[PDB]
Amino acid sequence: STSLLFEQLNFLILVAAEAELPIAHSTRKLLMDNSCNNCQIYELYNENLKDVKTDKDWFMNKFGPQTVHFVISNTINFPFYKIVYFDLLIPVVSHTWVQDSVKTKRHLRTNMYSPNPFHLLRDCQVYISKSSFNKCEYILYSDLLHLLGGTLVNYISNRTTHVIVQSPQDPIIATVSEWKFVYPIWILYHFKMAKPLKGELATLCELDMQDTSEEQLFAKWEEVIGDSSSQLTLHPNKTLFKNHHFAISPDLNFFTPLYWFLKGFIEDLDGKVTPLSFSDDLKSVYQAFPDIDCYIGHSANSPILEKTKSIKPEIHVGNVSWLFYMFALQKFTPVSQCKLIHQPFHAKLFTSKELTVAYTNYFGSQRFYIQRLVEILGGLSTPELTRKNTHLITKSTIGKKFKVAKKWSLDPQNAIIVTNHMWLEQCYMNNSKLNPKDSRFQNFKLDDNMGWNIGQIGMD
Repeated sequence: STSLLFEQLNFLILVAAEAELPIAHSTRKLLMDNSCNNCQIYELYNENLKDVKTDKDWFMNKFGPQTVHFVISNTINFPFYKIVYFDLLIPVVSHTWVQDSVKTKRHLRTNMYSPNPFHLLRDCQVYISKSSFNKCEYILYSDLLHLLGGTLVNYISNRTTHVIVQSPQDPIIATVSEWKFVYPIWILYHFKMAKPLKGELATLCELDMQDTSEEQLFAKWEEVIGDSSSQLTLHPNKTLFKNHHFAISPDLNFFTPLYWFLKGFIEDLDGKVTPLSFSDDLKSVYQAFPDIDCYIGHSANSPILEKTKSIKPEIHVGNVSWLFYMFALQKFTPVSQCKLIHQPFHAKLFTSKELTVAYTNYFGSQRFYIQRLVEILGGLSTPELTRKNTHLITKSTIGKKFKVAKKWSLDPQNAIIVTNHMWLEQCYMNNSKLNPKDSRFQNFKLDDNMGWNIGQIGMD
């Protein structure tokens, strides 16, 4: 049979071994018959990538200049996986995605189909209660859920598998009463041990209404993650942070066991950690510990960071997100070569009313990235396009969402604005409410170049 399911979408099929040529041909036939635009096949085994720099430029020239929308692979073992998955934010999905995508006749979510073995939560739709955690915790838990392959949502549905609460005291458990209430160690455990959560430890992570105090909470955290991981092989640079010493801002006020976790994460990768206090004298802290070369803070406008930048003018200025990005890439990387979301957060630019936005054709890590951007711009995002929405953000002109929202924008009353993701990124980069109707933000043909992939604006 035929269809237009894949129209204007480019695919890259990776063939790990000659024994895969049948399923590669089979998947490419499925892709062509359902109207893929460009549908390339590339044989990993037939070219000694040993000793050739398979970096971003290499990938861009070899497989470009148009963007690759999906990389089809049953393994992540190829030398440009990190380039594709963590930098350019292109989904990497098993052949099984193409078959199911055809039978279901829709763009299936990619998470479930990632071949990364670290993506232990690929199948979870997790809702993190904002009534339970402060900003810096919410961010950190969101980052690690994303690094573990799960999906974040912003309301509870029948598709929600897990709800993160800090304690029974939180007003989300009251106002609700088939999903599960869990403590954040359910996330942290999978991250730290790189294996599923089973046994008593599985039950230690579920909400217990008899946890009325704080000492019990501490106790359950210490047993689950206090004290030998599986899949040792997965993140093998155990010296990632060697000779680096991080100063931790007080403006992340973590739950103390969560600070322990973050401290042990750094230390297990051979780095050092000094926590800062509001009542520290900072000239003395950086003279006592002269090896301190990094600052970890929540907010760009903190006074602690201001004095620190004057004392230590070449210090690396990052947020907690930047730590885990370095871990994903397995290389220490100055913030200036990472992404906009890895710097200490700007003051909130927009309000909900000015910025309540829907999006379309953003898949996998791109979806997480557009939501993080809206968040730190100070607005809201939604999975479905309604009239509440103030903007629709689009990358192309394909699909029923752009069609409907493009119509509503012709009406003088509604006044909804269709524009591309580079408006988000440029607003944040410049820290200014730019006009989404400028011509550079009305380019709906970004798929013609891989450099216009969301998340590229701001790297060096």
